[PDB]
Amino acid sequence: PDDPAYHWNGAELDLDAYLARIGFAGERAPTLATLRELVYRHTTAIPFENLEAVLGRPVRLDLATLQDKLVHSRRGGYCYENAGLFAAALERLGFGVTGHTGRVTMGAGGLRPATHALLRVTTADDDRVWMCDVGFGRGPLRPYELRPQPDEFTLGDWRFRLERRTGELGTDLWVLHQFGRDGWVDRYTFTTAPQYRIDFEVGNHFVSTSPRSPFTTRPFLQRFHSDRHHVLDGLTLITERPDGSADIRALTPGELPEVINELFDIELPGPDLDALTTGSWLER
Repeated sequence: PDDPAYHWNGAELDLDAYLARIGFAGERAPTLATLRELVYRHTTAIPFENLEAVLGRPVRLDLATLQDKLVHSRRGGYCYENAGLFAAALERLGFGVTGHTGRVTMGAGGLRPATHALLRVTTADDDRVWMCDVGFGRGPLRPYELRPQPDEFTLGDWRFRLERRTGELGTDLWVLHQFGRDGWVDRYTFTTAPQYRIDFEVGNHFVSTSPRSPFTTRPFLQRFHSDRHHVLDGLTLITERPDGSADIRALTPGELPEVINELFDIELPGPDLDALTTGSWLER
């Protein structure tokens, strides 16, 4: 269709502020070479955080906010915020962009909400379909092709496995597998149902404002590097490496400010740190 509703408001994006912020430096065309760099720069530049939600504040997905927060401030965002911005840039550069939603599982069971923004991308070189997961917080730092890949492959130095299953009604059910702290594991699952900004707003309104949601409770920060992955899960600080190994640290509230600035490149006003430092969340 052509209604702007089916696209990603690329116009409203300050392409240059953005590309400058993630450190892009390649040719400005819709080539696989560019996509492979866009994904890498973004995933390794932008911090991951749910701080607004923890501070009782709303999370907006309009490009205005997304740009003042992720491009002009020392703040990050989660899946929707990240994917929303990335989609705008992709579109701008002449890429083929269509959305999908996945259900994070991370080894768990049951059926979790489909609230994880994913991007199905097409370049100008050929008909291959690329999946861009730029908002998970742990890469992949390169897009992965949308085709069956049961055998361990590597995006950067991180090991994965793309699996194609069948869900109810003979529908496609994809499963991306990542290797980490607890060995192999299913990160999430997703369908190929066309998704749009309106669908992200629903998903975003749930993830950010629902009690049923963990994201609204305590701090959850990730910072992703090509060779390491930092994670703050409450007062537990984790650093993971591509070979699966890792180490942790049990932090104290007073230690949060520094870790958050140095390790997560997130800067907050005092009232917020103060608020963070003494949030009722710690009691849990």
